[PDB]
Amino acid sequence: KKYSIGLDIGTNSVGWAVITDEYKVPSKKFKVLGNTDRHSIKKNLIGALLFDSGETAEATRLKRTARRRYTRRKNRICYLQEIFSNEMAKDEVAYHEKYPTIYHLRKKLVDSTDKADLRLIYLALAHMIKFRGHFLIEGDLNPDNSDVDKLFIQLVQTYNQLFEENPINASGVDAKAILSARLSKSRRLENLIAQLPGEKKNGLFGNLIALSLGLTPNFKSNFDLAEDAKLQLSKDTYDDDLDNLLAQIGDQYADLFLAAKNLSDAILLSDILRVNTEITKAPLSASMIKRYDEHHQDLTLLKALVRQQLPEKYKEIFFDQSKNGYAGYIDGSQEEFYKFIKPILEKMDGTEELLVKLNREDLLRKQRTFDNGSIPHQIHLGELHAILRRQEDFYPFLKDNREKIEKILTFRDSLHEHIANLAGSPAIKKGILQTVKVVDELVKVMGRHKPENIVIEMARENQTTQKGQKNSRERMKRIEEGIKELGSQILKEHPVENTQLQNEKLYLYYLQNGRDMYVDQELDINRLSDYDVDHIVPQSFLKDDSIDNKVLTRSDKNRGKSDNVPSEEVVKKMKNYWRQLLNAKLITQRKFDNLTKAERGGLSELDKAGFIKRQLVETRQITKHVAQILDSRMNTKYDENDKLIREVKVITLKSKLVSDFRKDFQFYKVREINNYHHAHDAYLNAVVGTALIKKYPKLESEFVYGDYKVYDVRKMIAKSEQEIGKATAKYFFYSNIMNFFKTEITLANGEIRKRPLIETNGETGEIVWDKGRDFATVRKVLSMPQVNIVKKTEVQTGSPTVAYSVLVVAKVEKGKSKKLKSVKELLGITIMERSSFEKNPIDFLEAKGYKEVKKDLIIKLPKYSLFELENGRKRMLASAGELQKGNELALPSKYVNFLYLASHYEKSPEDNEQKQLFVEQHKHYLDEIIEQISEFSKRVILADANLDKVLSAYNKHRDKPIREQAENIIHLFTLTNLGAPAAFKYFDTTIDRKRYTSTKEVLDATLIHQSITGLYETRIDLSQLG
RNA sequence: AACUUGAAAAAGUGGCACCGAGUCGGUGCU
Repeated sequence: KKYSIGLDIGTNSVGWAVITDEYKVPSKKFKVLGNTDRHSIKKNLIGALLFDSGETAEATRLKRTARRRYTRRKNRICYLQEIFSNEMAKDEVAYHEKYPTIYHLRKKLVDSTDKADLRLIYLALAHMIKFRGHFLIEGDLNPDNSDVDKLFIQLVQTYNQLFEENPINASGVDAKAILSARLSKSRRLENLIAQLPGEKKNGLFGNLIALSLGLTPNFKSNFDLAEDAKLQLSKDTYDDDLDNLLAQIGDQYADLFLAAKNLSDAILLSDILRVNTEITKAPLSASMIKRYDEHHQDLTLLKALVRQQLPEKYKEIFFDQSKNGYAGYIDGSQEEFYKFIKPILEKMDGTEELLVKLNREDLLRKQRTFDNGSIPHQIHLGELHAILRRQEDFYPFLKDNREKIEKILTFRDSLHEHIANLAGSPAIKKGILQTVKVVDELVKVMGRHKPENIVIEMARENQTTQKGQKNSRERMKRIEEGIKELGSQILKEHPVENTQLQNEKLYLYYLQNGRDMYVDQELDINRLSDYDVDHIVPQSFLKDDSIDNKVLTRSDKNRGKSDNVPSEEVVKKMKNYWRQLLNAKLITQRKFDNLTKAERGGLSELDKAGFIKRQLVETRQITKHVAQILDSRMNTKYDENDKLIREVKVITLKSKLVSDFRKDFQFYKVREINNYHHAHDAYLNAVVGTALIKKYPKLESEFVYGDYKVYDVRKMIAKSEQEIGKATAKYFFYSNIMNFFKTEITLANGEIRKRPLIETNGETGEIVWDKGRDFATVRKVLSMPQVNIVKKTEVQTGSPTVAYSVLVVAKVEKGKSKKLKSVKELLGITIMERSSFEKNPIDFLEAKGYKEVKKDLIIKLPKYSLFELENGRKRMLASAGELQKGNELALPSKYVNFLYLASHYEKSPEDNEQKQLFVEQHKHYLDEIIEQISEFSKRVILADANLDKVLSAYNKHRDKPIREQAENIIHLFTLTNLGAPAAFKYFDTTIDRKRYTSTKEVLDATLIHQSITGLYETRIDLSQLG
């Protein structure tokens, strides 16, 4: 029946789940293949994939290759050729002299009505297609996507969204005037950095500006890399250098680097259109002609000049090609030639405009110089359109194939290269491929029936404790800068430490300068518990738990009685204090605006629309790309028109929606317990996406992928909360889009508003949410103990390295008599011998010395091959002599929630104290979890020394506080965790890794070949082979 | 992953409801 899919995509996992119209995950009878007596199994349609990053065949296939670059280039050339040659089917000295560059022919073809040579116009168009530029901007060029001003604004907004703490605010800056100025790149960088007080070029933003200008920044000092990273936009190695950089630093900065690239493109476009003599012209080719004219004029001038003052060294400059001459520059670079010629210009007297052309990097430039491939393809399509309008009457074929050649130029399964030509670490590409084929397997499981909904969310990487100090460093820098700006010795009277600043209450206490933000008397240092946290924009309107929307006060009642932002009574008293905090750079401008919004009318309709945008729209570009890939692969049907019918709808959300859902409705997640959390996140993805999509059908263009009818906010918002709600077609007065799950909504005044127990759409009368039954369903699904976890098996390609272990039965010679005895061994195939192994295994094994090898059961065992043994314990084949743990401890959701609450004990007061009481009441859950993990370890782990040592440690440490107990149980879960054993630390005792050096047991165990979703199983009984 | 057809690019194979839940079990149907 009707169902949907949720996805939680990361660099190491792909979570998936399927929910029906009642938000239940189906269970199905799945066939089991192999040579056992078990021919069926019950499986839950929820699970997750795991895959460790590394070098593999797929990893190499996902790498950018000049080979595919060049082959699709020749393909484009072949299309254009075939066209022009079919048209044809149905001198060099003159060409060189009157066409010194292809750009000359470009411009004269754009601006000439006379008949031109067919081979020459063919060459021009072939150049157009072969060098077409990037597709980073969608649609036709307009000021909206061209102006350097707003594109710089987009870059700074992207940076601010990428941080949202310690941001940079640029409103009075004149980006067009600064960047568009015709000067040197270094001086332009200096001038731009001068206008932003906060940072310099050495910083991330300074280096991004330098890259957008055209310099060669290094990100070593910025991102703490042990290996230097040089990035040049003109270099052809920029793509792979950026890929490696993002692999080292994280994949969330791809949008930042793309925004910098777009700013550079805007700079190039503004400079190239700067010389626009005629509107109906081709600015690119025209400025190229002007550049070549400057080249020729300066060449002739220098030839004449080296003669008057000094005829000598004329050979060294023009003919030698000896060390670094101008002929050397035309023979191979720019900075090298500049360095060579700088002493010449310093020595030569009366130097002039040649110098300004040199240091402005516009002197004697070649045809294909740096910053020429960055031109967008819209310039080329407009140029071709002008060409076709010029030559429309002569050639009927170009009139016939206008749209044909346009679509050939603009058109961009080829999944591997499609994902390779992207912006991300060479692990997210593998993860996206995993996701695509997981969805393929799921839709094949459901009998080629397509889902109604596919929710997409990129799993946020957990803090690796390396970034846990980075944010502390920036917050200490911010607080010291602000406190120095003000002058109150608060840190002198009460010093703090980076770690201590992770407490939200203390951080807000210091951001409010140790003084109450609403009431004019000093706050008590040693009485922080009695204080409360207030949200400037109430959660009933906006879900924002960051520092930007948090303040600290003695009582929430001081904000006033109204449900909007605080009244003007306290504003009049504390305007000076708020202004001082703004000038200290401790409080951001957006925070100040949301503070003073009452004086500007209060919360407005445009603000509510913007809050919907912030809570509902996804900005991360790779998410749009993966949604595009999935939608294109999913919906392939059209109608008589040229519009795509959307039978399957691709749904995109943020990580904050599901996180807040879990926090609000006690579907808590602890990822280290087992690998079920990816699947649970996918399930919540599907549930939330389906519920939102059925509750609000007119918000498609906000988050759903596709070309829908754009909508406005007037039809979305009711005039009054009570007098208009439940009486009109307006969906919501409250901009917190998460409302319809809640049965009770707390307001800013305290009135707890109630909403119907069952949720339905007014327009179609379709019930969407029954708050009791659906909640019980979600709890049951999260408590379901069978979730499919699969670790990807891969062959290693590229102390020898073993490609894969091989399982073989053969004969060996034992003893002096050389009597043949039956033998069963685990043999490892190194990378070097792998090719010969596939070439001739029988001969290869005979050479190694095995006799009477049966070709039938020579079994290929990749890495992490799963083995199941007595009592269902599982082991994975790590190497030819080591094994890894292969089981999952399915802990009930009651202990899962207990572990979450106990671990986050310290991190509304009523629900907080209720949760604290719930934690304190259930002390026996600690011993229950200990018993559960002990029995699971006896069942599957079989490391008696580790079990008894850790049990002794727990018995010694029984009376310690519950928070520490729960955290150390979380650490203890390492013993039962999937994969390779690793040492873990309890309160004081360290339990070393129990390596599975013995590997003879898997020779008689049961091998299981898992599919990517884990639903299709092939279980082979190895003991029967012999 | 595994299985089958192919030199290769590449194509194909895993029934449906209910009651349940310790890594899935049980019942009806086919």
